[PDB]
Amino acid sequence: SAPVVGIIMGSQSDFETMRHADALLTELEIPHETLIVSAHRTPDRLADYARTAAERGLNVIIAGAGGAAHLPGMCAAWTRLPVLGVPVESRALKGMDSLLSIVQMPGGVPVGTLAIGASGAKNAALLAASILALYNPALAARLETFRALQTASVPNSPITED
Amino acid sequence: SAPVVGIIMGSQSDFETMRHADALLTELEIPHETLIVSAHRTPDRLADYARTAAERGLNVIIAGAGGAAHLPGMCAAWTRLPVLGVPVESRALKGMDSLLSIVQMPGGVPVGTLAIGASGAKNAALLAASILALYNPALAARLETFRALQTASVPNSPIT
Amino acid sequence: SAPVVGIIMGSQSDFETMRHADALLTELEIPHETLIVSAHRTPDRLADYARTAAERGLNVIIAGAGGAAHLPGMCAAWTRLPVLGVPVESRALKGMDSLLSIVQMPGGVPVGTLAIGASGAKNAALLAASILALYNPALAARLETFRALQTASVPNSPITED
Amino acid sequence: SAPVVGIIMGSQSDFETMRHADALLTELEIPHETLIVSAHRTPDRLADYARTAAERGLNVIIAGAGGAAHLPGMCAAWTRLPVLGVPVESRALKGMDSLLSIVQMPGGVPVGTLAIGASGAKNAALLAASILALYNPALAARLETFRALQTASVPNSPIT
Amino acid sequence: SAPVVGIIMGSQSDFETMRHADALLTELEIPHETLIVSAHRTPDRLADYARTAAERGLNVIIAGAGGAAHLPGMCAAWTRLPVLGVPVESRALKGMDSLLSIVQMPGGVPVGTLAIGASGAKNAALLAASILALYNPALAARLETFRALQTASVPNSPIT
Amino acid sequence: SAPVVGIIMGSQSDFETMRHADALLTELEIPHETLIVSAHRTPDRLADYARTAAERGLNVIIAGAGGAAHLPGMCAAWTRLPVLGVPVESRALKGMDSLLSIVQMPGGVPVGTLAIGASGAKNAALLAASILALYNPALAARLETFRALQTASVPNSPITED
Amino acid sequence: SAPVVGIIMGSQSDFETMRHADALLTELEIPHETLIVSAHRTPDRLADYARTAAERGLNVIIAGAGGAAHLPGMCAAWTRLPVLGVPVESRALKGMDSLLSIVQMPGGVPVGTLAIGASGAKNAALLAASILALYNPALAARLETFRALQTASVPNSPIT
Amino acid sequence: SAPVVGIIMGSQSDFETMRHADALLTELEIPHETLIVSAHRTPDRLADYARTAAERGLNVIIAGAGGAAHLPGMCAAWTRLPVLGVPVESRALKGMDSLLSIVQMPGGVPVGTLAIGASGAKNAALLAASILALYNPALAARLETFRALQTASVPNSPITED
Ligand SMILES: [K+]
Ligand SMILES: [K+]
Ligand SMILES: [K+]
Ligand SMILES: [K+]
Repeated sequence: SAPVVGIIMGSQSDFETMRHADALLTELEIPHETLIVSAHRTPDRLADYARTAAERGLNVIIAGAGGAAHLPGMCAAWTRLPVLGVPVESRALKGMDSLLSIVQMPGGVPVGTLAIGASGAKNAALLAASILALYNPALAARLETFRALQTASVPNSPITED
Repeated sequence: SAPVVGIIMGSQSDFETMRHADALLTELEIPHETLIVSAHRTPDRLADYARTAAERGLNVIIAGAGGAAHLPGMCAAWTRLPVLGVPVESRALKGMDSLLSIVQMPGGVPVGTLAIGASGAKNAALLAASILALYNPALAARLETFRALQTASVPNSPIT
Repeated sequence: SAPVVGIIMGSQSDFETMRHADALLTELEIPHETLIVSAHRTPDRLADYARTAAERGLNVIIAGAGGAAHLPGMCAAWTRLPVLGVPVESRALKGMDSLLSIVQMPGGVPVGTLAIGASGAKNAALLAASILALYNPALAARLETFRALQTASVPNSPITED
Repeated sequence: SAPVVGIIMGSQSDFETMRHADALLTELEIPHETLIVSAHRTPDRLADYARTAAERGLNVIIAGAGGAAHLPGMCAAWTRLPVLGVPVESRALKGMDSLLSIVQMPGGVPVGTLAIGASGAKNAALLAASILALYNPALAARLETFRALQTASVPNSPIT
Repeated sequence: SAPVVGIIMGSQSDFETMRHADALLTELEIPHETLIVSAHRTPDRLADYARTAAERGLNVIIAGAGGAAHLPGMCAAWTRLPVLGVPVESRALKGMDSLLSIVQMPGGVPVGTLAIGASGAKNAALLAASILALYNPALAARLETFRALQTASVPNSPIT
Repeated sequence: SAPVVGIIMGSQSDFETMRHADALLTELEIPHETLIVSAHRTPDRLADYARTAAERGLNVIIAGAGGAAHLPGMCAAWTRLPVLGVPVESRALKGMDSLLSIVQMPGGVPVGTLAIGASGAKNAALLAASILALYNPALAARLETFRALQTASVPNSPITED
Repeated sequence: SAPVVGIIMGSQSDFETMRHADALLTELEIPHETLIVSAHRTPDRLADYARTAAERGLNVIIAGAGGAAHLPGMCAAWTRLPVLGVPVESRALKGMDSLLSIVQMPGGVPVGTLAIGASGAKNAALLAASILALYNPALAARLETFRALQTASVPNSPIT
Repeated sequence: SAPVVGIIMGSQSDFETMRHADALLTELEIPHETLIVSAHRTPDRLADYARTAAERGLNVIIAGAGGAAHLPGMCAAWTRLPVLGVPVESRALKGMDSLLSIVQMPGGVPVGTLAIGASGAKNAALLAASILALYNPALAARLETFRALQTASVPNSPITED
């Protein structure tokens, strides 16, 4: 089945984070593609991918990058699709550089930004699912089940151990 | 003409920022409601608003707050709708507290976070529009017009 | 005996921190309950717990959370009891996100915030004890003994070792 | 009508912030004293104030300071009473220095810390009130009225 | 008199900062062009500008932007010319977002980053001049004069 | 011989840092005492130590603390002697809390602050030595020798190894 | 009446801060010189100043600078005298850049660092005085008077 | 062949970072010298090195330092050559101190600053190469080849592994 979400990331290194987005889309049965696109090393690839995303039938782009993280923003510059950004944790600044480079977009070109790291990747997939669920009742039901199970799995008290 | 986006904000003071979201939705002719809901002062109002949002026909919630900014996250806790969060600039820490308290949601309950301040308010509206445009071709066309005009309007050189 | 302090936390993971609060209340012989309550995954549980805390005889709530840490603040929104907040250390931002999400409450709804991590948990228990000691002379004496022993246990000079 | 809360602050300049605590205690009719005590300029004054607080009948101390803000912590070192700390906004670092020097108390000597600035001053007073309300039913009722009015007073929508 | 340095900036508002680079290049009589190019609003303009820079005879690009400041980095992605980046002071975060989004380029695509604000704009021009001076002896002499006057002009003591 | 520098620290834990100050004073043959004094757990000890320091013949106090680091500042509040502060690296905030708590003293009560961690401890000893060398020619000569050897020990180029 | 403290600063603009050090030394009747020395614009002036300081009879150097603040550290590199550093508040980063570039000296070359801004300038003068007081009993007495008046002058309560 | 780039660093410790600059210049066949120069421990060496750099035929200086990182700026104060600065990652503050000490030069004396750590060192070499390539067609061709290979080496999708 044809992809409706594209997960893009700057590097193989970033996949340790972005694989969490990929897994969650698979769990919710959302067709997607998962690709490497570097804003700095493959800028013409990025332009083409973003320019053509909507005509290819994509509905949401999830983009992950670290450091001077320009991939999500430049993607948004070239597509009218919703673009969700995942800051990848960086070695020295622990993703603070990633976060600010993604979230602080000037008015006019949005990127919906999620938490630094694996939590953010998981939540980008879930936010993408929330978007798609607006027009897909089967998926809406899967997402409601996911959230109900999440709630039901929280115990009343902690386990005490050594 | 029932609302499809809800703009909610913690206080009247936040409206100096969130009015930019309200203005953009109006510009793109997206039916919406603009309300005050405080996570800390009106928590029952928040719970009811978020719980009933989907059945009332809302598709996106835009939530703005400053300081220990809990409104977007708590909204997302009660609805499966996409929730977009706008950090309002705070007096002392200039919205860094707002930003971290909104964006750093643990896995399972997302908030799509935009920039601190007026830029983020405008972008929350535009992100909401981009979501709605997936299903609404007339809106998609207006959004493409908006983006085309934004691009075309940038001057080539600065003025004295 | 019926609890007079409730220790609540967002997750089992948080208990590695919050167990220090639990231990100190036990040392000072303060009856308490220790529970998991997630602001984001069990919001209706949180509302109910906080709403009913005072009628159940609780006097102080100690709440610990990390990241976008909303549990202490939302608890305070629903109870007139004193709520003390413990920022749990987070992976990327080392509890700076936890700290700011808890301490920066707007005027009207307070959370008394303690240090990031285990120190904060211990001190939340001690601050809770200070509050209860205002009306409980036996406990006041135990707390004064605790503080006196603390002072007396500080040596005059350090040990030099390899 | 002997004081049950002590509001202390490092300097006259801090009163622009700590007056909000003073005002709230007066509003709730909580007997209190409002004083200047500097950890660095009047350390003996501080030691004596903190040492004698409990025997004078104080139940809570609210301490505000800015910069390398040591007043709350040093107060807590000398008394078993609950000490609440208000970080005063500083000129250069906007109270981030105040905040860290107050909140990061090592285990054994607590300070319950509130937000930077006027919000924190108000909340220190309200937290003091919530502590006193545990033992004082008339005050508990006034506090519940305060919170009910705060909640009810939030408008439903913003104004132009 | 074809330009050998390109000063580009994200918006008209950035010119309040980047005019200091423009002024310095004029002072040193370095032929240049001063343009607006937005990474986010005019990405195709940016790609074309950067792609063609070397063949048009540019030797250095000075790029200024604020916020999520992507203009310098994306320019460097499309050209082998040296790209110098000026973080423009932003409203909320005072250019800390600008700084990190420009300087933290991963290995393979460099941007030489200067200070936040007007100091950085001036220094980008001077760094461009120091690069051009390697090949242009008349310019090298003017640059040495500039530096000599800067050094000699510092007073020995302050004024009341 | 009677001490002319006092090295004080909040805890045994802090000695892993402050031992570097102790070692350097010993290397430069400066008599000193090395003590534990906690601002928060032994406040009366601190008051007495600082109050009496000058009459005891101390010339400089080096104080090290971490977290909400109040020891150097409260020492300075009670003595007219020069007080030098060493921020001890803290677990979560890596000494940023220590640094700001020490260096940001209001005008009127100074603390000369050195770098976070072991570098700061070493430099507090060296700054203390610089102060004492103003009136002690033998020590001035030892300090000049120390600085000359430091300079002479810097090689011209690095070693390349795996 | 030859100077025993040297106050040096990077620029005329820094004097708005460093004048507070100058004023305090005058108040305590400590002979001093107040000069501009720029690490970046007058590096040879700096090297000569620091190299000759001890033989000219200076006992303490107070050095103030902002931004990438190198003046105190480079002074300490050339003299065995105690060097005290005052971070001057910078426009964008409010002296956080000043602070880190001064305080974070690696082991072997110390700078005693004071607070950002005017507080630090005053405290650098007072720390210099406390150093000189070790050898000068008349000055020690004036310093004790200064501290006694500072302590005694703190009011007991704030004013409306 | 005579050096046209000088790589200088404050310490042997810094070479773990700066060796990446050295390697890249060697890969692009740019003659260079690699030296230790400490701003704080060998200030007269720094003055001389910077003063004489241009007359010796150097075209670019790459300077790396950590902490209170003054080496690049003081080098720039003494030479009209382009000076590129590499912030070395520091223990407590993870190079934030290094970064601000290097990049925040006042107008009049520039340092072109690169990323914290090894990325920055590599990019300082590449920026130096970009500068030299303006007047050296052989090198310009090597640099274009380097960038083309970089682009061509980016795969289209990530590898999934345990
Ligand atoms: K269970
Ligand atoms: K002992
Ligand atoms: K050697
Ligand atoms: K491949």
